[PDB]
Amino acid sequence: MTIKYLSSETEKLMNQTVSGIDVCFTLIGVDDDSFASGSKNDYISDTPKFLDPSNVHIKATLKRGGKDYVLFSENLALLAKYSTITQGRDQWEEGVKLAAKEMVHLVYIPFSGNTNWPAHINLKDNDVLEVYVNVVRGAYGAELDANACICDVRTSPSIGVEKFIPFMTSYSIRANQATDLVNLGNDVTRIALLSMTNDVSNIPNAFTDVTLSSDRLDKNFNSNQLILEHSKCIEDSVRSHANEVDSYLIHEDIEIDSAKVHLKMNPAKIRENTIYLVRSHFQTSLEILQKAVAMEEKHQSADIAKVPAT
Amino acid sequence: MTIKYLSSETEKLMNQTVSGIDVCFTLIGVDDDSFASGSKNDYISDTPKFLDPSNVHIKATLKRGGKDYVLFSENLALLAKYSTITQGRDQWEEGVKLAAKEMVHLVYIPFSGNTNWPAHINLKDNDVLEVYVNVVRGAYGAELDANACICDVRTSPSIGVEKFIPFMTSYSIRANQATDLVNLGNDVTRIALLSMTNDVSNIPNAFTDVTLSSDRLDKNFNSNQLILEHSKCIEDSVRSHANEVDSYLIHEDIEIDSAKVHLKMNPAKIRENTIYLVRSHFQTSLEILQKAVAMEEKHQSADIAKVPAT
Amino acid sequence: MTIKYLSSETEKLMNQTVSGIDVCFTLIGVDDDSFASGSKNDYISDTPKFLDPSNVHIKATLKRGGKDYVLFSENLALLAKYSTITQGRDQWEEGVKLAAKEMVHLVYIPFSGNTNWPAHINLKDNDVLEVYVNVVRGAYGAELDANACICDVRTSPSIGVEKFIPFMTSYSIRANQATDLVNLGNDVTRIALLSMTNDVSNIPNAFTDVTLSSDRLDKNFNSNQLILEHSKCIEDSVRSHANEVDSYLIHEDIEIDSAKVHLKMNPAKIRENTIYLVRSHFQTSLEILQKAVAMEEKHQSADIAKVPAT
Amino acid sequence: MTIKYLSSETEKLMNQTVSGIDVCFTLIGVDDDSFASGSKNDYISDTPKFLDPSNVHIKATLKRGGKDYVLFSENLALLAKYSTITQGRDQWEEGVKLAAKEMVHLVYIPFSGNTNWPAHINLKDNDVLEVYVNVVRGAYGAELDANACICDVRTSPSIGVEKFIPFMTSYSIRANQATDLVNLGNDVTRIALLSMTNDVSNIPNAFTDVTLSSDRLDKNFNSNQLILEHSKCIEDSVRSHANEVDSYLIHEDIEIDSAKVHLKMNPAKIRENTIYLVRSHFQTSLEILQKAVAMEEKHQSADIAKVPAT
Repeated sequence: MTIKYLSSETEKLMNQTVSGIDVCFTLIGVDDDSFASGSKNDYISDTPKFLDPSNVHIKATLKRGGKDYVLFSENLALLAKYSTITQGRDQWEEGVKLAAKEMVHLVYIPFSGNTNWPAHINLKDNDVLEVYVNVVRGAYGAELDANACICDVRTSPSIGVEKFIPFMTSYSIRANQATDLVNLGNDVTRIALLSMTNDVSNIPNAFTDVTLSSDRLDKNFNSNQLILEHSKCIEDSVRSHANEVDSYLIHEDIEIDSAKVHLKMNPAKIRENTIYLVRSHFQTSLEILQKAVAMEEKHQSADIAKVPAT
Repeated sequence: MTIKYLSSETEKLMNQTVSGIDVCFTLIGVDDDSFASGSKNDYISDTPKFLDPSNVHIKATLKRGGKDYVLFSENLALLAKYSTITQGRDQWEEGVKLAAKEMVHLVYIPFSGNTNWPAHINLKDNDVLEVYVNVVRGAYGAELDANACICDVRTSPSIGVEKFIPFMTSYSIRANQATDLVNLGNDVTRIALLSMTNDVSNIPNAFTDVTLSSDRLDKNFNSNQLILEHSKCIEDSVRSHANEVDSYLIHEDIEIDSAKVHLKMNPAKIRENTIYLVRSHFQTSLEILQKAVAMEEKHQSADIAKVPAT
Repeated sequence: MTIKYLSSETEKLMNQTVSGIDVCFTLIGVDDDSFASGSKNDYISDTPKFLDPSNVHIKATLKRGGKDYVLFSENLALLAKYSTITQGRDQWEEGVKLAAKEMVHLVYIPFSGNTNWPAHINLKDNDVLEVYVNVVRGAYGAELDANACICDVRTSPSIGVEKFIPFMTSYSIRANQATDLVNLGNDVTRIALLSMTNDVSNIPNAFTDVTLSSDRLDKNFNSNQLILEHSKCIEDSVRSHANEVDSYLIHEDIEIDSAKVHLKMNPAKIRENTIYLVRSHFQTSLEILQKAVAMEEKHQSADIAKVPAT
Repeated sequence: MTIKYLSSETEKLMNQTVSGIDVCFTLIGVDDDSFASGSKNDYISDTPKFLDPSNVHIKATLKRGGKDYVLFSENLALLAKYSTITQGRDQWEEGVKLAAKEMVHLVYIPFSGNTNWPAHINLKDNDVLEVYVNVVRGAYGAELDANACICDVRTSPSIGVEKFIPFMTSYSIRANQATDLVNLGNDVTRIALLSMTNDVSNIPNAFTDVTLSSDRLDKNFNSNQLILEHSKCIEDSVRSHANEVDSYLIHEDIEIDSAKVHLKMNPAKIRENTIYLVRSHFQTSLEILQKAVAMEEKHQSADIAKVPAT
């Protein structure tokens, strides 16, 4: 699809094995000095010279069996940081040149979030997947133009062995909080601590305790131990693939959780710049498990039937 | 009744067919220049000069069959905005002159909240409607004196063909919350989005995506589409009858609902000047349906038997 | 029909389904500076320039089944205020221009008076609805010519499923009464308090208690509670649509009534310049109900018959 | 959805309960001094500054049992006036500001046209609603840009108890016609007389004889009686909620009729800047009634099913 600036458009999917949503951009400069440098993404204000990804609110929803289910609580900057916590930083935050006045920005946003462990939403005769995208004022700023173009859903191969329905949501802690116990959902599977600024040289100065409590695990975190704990999913020699005031916690089916964030001080930012909490839970059911068994048996019988001999 | 400043008062109704609560006022100014302007109601602070209804805490309840049913969760400003989103706006926002130092303020708060479609609480020999009104510190201010008088509950005709018991409550979304998947009640029938602020001219600036998901309907709401939807219930040519950041969603028997409200940012106010989500649900039962059918048969047998000829 | 000044005219209607009476005017001024301002309709005295509708005596009567029934106790100003207590005030009280000398006036006077809930007089082979209208001395005053043209009775669709015979009458309280218990008829259904003067700016100064009692309901009215109770019919933010010393009490078939009007003081005006209690009752019976049910079944049988397929 | 300039887009709905079509707009001014003044809608020419909504075509069609049913004869200015003869007029004719260069325009167009009493098109396993919208040359003009947007069709609650498929059509009387007999359809239920100009101070001058002849009624209309007649659906004190050269006739199941419009002279405008006769008839059948009765018994059975106790 393509959406104008100051515009909204839906999207419907009837029979697909859908996983992951592309977001492409296409920025058009006014003069050559508007792209003499790289298009560093503004978030708040005070350098509104380029893209501002906060002002797109992608909602996904599933109509399934006469009911509704909600995905993607509507912030493209949150989905950009959460997808590119182990990706990005060249093809999204600083973009790819193509011409003298053309530069793009690209993210793959999977439904589970994890690039190496995806979900695959199946579809049938009466269910439908609906993707609703808004573009509002202040999405491109000064040096960009109102002839930008965006992109749409990507599909996936028939890995529709789907167990579940991957939910994804935020918490958005306030300005000068000192301690906040953030109770989270049932089956949470992944927890991430995202920040969208680096006001000074790359020193965190934000966290001083993090307590993840469950039935399956306790994990207590010093600020230095967070800097280590972000560096388990990256096997590059560099410790981070995003802005170095963040942290990250991948798991496998936590059954209950409370994430206590024990902040430092006023360098926890103000005016919604500050650190957001993003969790990616799911729901599942017996009939989806039975359709998973039926789909695996149909593909298995097809593969056994389609091999002759020799 | 009349209730003094810094005082309590309760109320019991034993045999009525009751619908709605009057709230009157009587402001006695210290000097004429206190009424040189109108008596426009302050809400937060910084001009404690006229009536503030954020301090009056009406709590109603129904003692019925030895159980209890709590009504009207305690804010006169909440009930005044929710009732008079389509009514009022002059005899509550401004006042009605009576003398140089006398001006009143008047609202009718029906139990369903809809003045065009009310409910009618029937009573019997044992059940009792217990209404309770407080007036607490800091509700009149600097220009006014401590000799005001407020009012009481109004009745209704024998339209006690009643099907249900209408409850009414709020949610009061957070300070700088950007997204909230608000779960709502079972059978909700009326949903309103209230707001009590204008920092700038009459531009919404707060709502940017509203999703009303239910069993019998799904409606997605763009920020312009809210301004349309509020203009359906008012057949006047003006687009609103309240402070113009509100919106209003009247319905009929929603089976279950998740209303996902997605705000923009920090222009959603903090410190209780923020957006209030108000719903008016109900309970019902088979024996209350039997009382409705039997009462209609009593009235219809009366109107047949009481008409002679010519 | 049309009636000259200092004249009279009768009217008969034999086979219609009739609901209400139109009254129009056509004022032709003497000079343009007479209508330099709008024709503010004078009532009392002392500025006898423009139209005075106090001097038109519309009497309706229903010759039905060999019997007579008297309707509309003869004041066009009373029927204008009582009908257009929520209507009018621009096409009646202020007029609509057509030329430099031509300005018209308009009211619609339904039989029940409630424009959204009317009554529809049916007719048969022998009965006849008669309308007798006088126009007497002093109907136009100084700045108007003697050549106005008025209107006649309107009709209605066959929604003559008629349940009753709607009557309407007035009281005309005395000069400086302080307390008047006005006992009323059997089945009254609508009560209003009109007033035809405003001595000062819009301050009521006329009412300190109104007591209404029945078998069916029971209401007590403080001076402020009258201003609230008037505002349950008008969805506009402004509290009233007339001289702002009025009030209005609409119901559903009050079974018996006494209305104790308890006035403030001497500003209850003298010499018919005063507060008029106006009610709109009816009389019904069994054979009228039998005509109603048989008419509903014939219309329903026709509507079922005339819808073939597809 | 959105539709670009010189563009066209359809829309298919398969299983809903659909009623009413939103139309939103978004106007982007070149400089701030364009929207320094209000975006008043042009109609013909010679100041094509803002939105000219006589060019947008909206056609609705209903595929049902392999057949076709055509709705909405392709004119936005027709549907805007016929919707906003008692609604709108501020969020459509005057616009609502969102920014210094951004103003919107809103109408709700229900399928009956009466916002207070709509029909509700149901849908099942084979039928489909197809809304086809065109936007053509010369719709925005001088003081705007080529980057505007629209909105989509709204849904409805399950009031799909539908008795009838509503049709809607216009007549478009000539440039200097003065006498016309317009034979209407079978069952018409709503008749309106629109006018889309104001040449001088808003003296009506347009109609002088409207003769409505039907089965259930036979009404005549002088030009004064029309200005009365439009003031029966409004209960504001102002006599009209449109541009005051119109008139209006809402009804209930006129069995067959012909309306005879008799214009005066020269003030019957030319170039189709003139009076349009618009009616909103319907077609229905026995099997649609059978699905209506079966649907009402379904929802009644569910409402008695889910009422537990107490």
